[PDB]
Amino acid sequence: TLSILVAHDLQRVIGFENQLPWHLPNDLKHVKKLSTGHTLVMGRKTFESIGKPLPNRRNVVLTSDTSFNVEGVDVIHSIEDIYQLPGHVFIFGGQTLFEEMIDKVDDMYITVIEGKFRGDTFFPPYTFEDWEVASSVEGKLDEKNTIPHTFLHLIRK
Ligand SMILES: NC(=O)c1ccc[n+]([C@@H]2O[C@H](COP(=O)([O-])OP(=O)(O)OC[C@H]3O[C@@H](n4cnc5c(N)ncnc54)[C@H](OP(=O)(O)O)[C@@H]3O)[C@@H](O)[C@H]2O)c1
Ligand SMILES: CCOc1ccc(Br)cc1-c1cc2nc(N)nc(N)c2cc1C
Repeated sequence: TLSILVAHDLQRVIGFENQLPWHLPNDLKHVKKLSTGHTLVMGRKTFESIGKPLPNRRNVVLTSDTSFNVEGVDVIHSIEDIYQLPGHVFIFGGQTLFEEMIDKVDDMYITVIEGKFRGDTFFPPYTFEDWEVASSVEGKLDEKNTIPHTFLHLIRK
């Protein structure tokens, strides 16, 4: 299975200055739950943003840099390499990866951040005409998690 995993706001902002615009611990828990024991494919910038591979899953980085050889990370140099990766593969970002893969993935696990943030990077437009809502779950709010959010699982029609 090939899936997108993304958090985007009401206007599809995903990033600002190479980091997330929001602090939302519950989204990171969501990411952990979905992708632990599976595979993440990310662009070079996204990788450099996190700074180290995420534990307990396969981390794959897409880059043109032939000098890229980082401990605990597998490197790929083509989109076509994604299709040779075994198991459940999550396209993990950033904007460039999402743009390249939205037409190719089986489904999407989206966290809709129900606010409007300043962004410099965006998830591409999509329409529910093309995507069935497999589930929609409101995120629980508390002292640590104060931005309303909804976890959507969309499956291509
Ligand atoms: N909210 C979210 O769900 C989420 C998730 C992840 C990231 N983000 C945000 O997204 C933003 C980063 O997105 P971005 O588009 O600037 O960067 P990115 O997608 O993370 O990385 C772009 C880099 O990926 C490599 N790449 C992409 N496609 C390639 C291809 N076909 N062949 C070879 N290399 C390829 C290139 O690396 P080289 O230049 O080294 O060749 C390219 O410069 C940040 O703000 C980050 O915080 C948000
Ligand atoms: C690039 C900035 O994003 C982060 C920085 C630190 C940590 Br720790 C996780 C993220 C992060 C959260 C994310 N959340 C969702 N729902 N989806 C993603 N594809 C995603 C990707 C990253 C990389």
